[PDB]
Amino acid sequence: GNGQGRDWKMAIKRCSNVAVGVGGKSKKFGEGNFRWAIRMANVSTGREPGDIPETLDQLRLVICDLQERREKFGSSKEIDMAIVTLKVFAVAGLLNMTVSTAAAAENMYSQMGLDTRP
Ligand SMILES: *C(=O)CCCCCCCCCCCCC
Repeated sequence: GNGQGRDWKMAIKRCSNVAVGVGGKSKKFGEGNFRWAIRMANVSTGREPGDIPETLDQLRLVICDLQERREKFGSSKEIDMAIVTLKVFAVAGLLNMTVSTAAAAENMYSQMGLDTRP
C-alpha cells in the first residue's frame, strides 16, 4: 500500500482476462483471486505470509514446491487451484502472455520443462 509497479498492475489487469474455468466465458481470475492463491500456497509451503516476489524463477519455484508436497499427500482442488493461479500469472505476467485459460498456462509451464510432470 505504498509503491506500485508496471508488471504488477499489468499482470492483474491481464489476469482478469484469464479463464480459470477454462472455456472462455466467465470464471476468470482477478486481484482477490490471485491473492487467495499466493496467500494459501505461501502458507502451505511453510513460508511467511509476506511472500510477494517478482521473478519468473520465484514463481516456478513455488509451484515445484507446492506440487511436491501436494504430490506425496495426494491431490487437492484447493491447493491445485492456487498452483495454476501462480502459473498463469507468471507467464501472463513476466512473459506478458495472454493466457486464455489457467489450464493452458500450466500446460505450457510443464510442457517447457518448468513444472514437474504434466
Ligand atoms: C500495498 O498495497 C502492498 C501490496 C502491494 C505489493 C506489490 C506487488 C509485489 C510483487 C508481487 C508479484 C507476485 C509474484 C508471484
